[PDB]
Amino acid sequence: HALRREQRAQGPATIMAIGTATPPNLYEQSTFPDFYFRVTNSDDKQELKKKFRRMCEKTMVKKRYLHLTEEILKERPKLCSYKEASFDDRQDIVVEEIPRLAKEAAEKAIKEWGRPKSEITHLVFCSISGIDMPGADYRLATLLGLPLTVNRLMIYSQACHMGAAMLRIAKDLAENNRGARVLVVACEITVLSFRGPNEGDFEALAFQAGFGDGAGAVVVGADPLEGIEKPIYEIAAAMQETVAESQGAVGGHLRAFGWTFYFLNQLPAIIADNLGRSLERALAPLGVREWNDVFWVAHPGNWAIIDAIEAKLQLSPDKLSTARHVFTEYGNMQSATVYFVMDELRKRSAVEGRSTTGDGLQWGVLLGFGPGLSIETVVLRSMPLHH
Amino acid sequence: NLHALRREQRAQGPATIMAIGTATPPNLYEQSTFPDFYFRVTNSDDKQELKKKFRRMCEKTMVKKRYLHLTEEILKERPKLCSYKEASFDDRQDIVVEEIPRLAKEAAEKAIKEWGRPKSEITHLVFCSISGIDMPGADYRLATLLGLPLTVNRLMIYSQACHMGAAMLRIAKDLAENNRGARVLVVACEITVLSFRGPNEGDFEALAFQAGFGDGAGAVVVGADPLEGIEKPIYEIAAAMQETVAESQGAVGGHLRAFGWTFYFLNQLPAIIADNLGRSLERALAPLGVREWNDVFWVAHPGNWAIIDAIEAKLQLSPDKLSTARHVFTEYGNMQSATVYFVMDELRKRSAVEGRSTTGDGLQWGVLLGFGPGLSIETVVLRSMPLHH
Repeated sequence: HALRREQRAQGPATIMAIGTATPPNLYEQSTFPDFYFRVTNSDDKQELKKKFRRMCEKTMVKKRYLHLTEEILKERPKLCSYKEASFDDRQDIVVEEIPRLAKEAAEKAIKEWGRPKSEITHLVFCSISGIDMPGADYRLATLLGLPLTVNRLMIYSQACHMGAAMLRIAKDLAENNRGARVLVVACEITVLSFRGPNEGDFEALAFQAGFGDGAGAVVVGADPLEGIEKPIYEIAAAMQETVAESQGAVGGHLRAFGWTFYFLNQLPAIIADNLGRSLERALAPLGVREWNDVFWVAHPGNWAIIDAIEAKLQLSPDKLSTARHVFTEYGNMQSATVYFVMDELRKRSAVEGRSTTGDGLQWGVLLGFGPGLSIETVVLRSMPLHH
Repeated sequence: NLHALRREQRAQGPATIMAIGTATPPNLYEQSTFPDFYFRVTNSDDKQELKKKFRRMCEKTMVKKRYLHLTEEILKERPKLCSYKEASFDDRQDIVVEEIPRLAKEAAEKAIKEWGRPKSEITHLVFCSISGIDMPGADYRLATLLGLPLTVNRLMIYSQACHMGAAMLRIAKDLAENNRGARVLVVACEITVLSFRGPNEGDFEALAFQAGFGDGAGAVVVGADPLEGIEKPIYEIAAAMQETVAESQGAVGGHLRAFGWTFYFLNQLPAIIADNLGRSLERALAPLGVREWNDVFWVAHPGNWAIIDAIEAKLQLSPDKLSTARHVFTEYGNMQSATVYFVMDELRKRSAVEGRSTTGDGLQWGVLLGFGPGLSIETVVLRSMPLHH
């Protein structure tokens, strides 16, 4: 009780710095149909290819970054098989690369933060990929040269919503421990889900057109040091809820051939139509009355999803413009994406001369969604911009 | 403003463990006759000098009993499961995705029944397993089978090894402490379907995991600010921390491949664990000014007989201190992250039956210990609670 009051922080969790990274291989969406069909030896599937081209154009993605190259596909051709065993080839890659790519985003965040690594007390790290013991948390802590006493937590194989969920965890770690400085990191590399095309599974090609790679990192803490730590946002509330009877709406299976993902065509409608209950619970206490009263850091998912959310909530096009930019310029980087959107929102706020880091509004929602259906709402307070 | 609201949101006291339930699969595997069954069913009867090496292993493990989801009939339906290093992942995944959540349901139901409050009052779920990876997760499946509210904040932690049972306490501590009214369902479930396989002579390590490892689940409910007269704390979480021993990633670990999980270890793993406890125990027990290691009680993840022996021998603990770890490891084997919950359950049960003054065998402070790959040391400090008889 007396111990309890002393060992705990006083104020809200704060996002103090944001870093992002991608692999160095640019893949342009306009020539991706050509690369994909040539290197998976599928040039005799011209009708499927032409269909692939149309799908690519409609994804509205311009570029993605992938760790995978033609070199890697020639050296381990089982990565190309659509349903033969290829798990070992995939594991060899992700167990190594998931921590390396994470490091890039972590370093950049830690640099903006401007404090000694020795002052990090916790690391919370998520990825779909790179399962091994010890795990990717261990490897990442080690690459960065974190102190050995750092509390590490790895969250494997949760999908797109995990980015937001990490904020939910970081909130409690930062707030309940005086002095805690949490390194939060999302990294995804599509090597476990990449595969050649199948003429009887045209829809599943949506994951070959839509997913890219990337890592996002932040430093979260309560009680910012005056004149040394400048908060970008305050986490005011963070929560999750599950949509009844929507397990079949989106998800996947980890099998001998790697990850396969599935979705229903109505997934945009399903997400859009079930957001209102969540956001109500999160924002009514603040007395906001219009969805356009708050700023939005949305995980895109895909263009249809952004669309259906924009239509259902009646959002002016500025609200999700940041989700759209990031998605068009990088694709869906699963759990990482929302950090890119975050980063893009606070930079634009500064460049466009806005009063806050949330585009001039006080309150925001950071939104993640994934298999469940799972909705992660994280309520942000913006911080003043002094131009 | 948000300093104001901050005060309204947060809890007041320490996180407390409020209930503990445990469960196993229905299938009894006696260790005296396990070599028989394990050679019969893996079609390895036409080998005989290995058969005697293994009976000798099973004898030295000190395990009497384990419970496995696996049966002979399942191995008949899915022969690849008995293969040494052939691809078997699909079969293994078919079972774990389905069964991990079902076994965790049982432990959780038990905890919730001891607790005796409605499921609607559960606000978080933290759930770990080596196994059962699907999207949505095992966490989603358990939530649904239990009928938890849709608004429950879930967290699944896959594929961390044995120390994860203790690490969850470290997380639930912060969830319970930072939220007024938070009630956190903490569950651990392990089923060795992914690791079970037949023998190879050029491999001793694998052989140990066919002998030492068992199935089971544990569940506790964690909350701060207990409702007076309704919630009865068994322990208070005072502190929880993690430490990694330098240059020891090779001491114990594992790999997830198309043949399932493979686990390695160095023979000196007992020495390694015991020689590196002092640092953790200092940062943990010095604030309380503890004189002798024998002054606190111990809820230690057993791991194996040698490990228990190394710890007792290094900290000069009297036999009573780890006798609960020994009992669980003897009657259940090593259930990875779940084991420590069976150990906690044992200590508090005996404490009651034997007439003790507290839930920690009569003592005030105690340490709960997890270890696994890293090397990772999980240290949770427990304050026991009075036993009114």
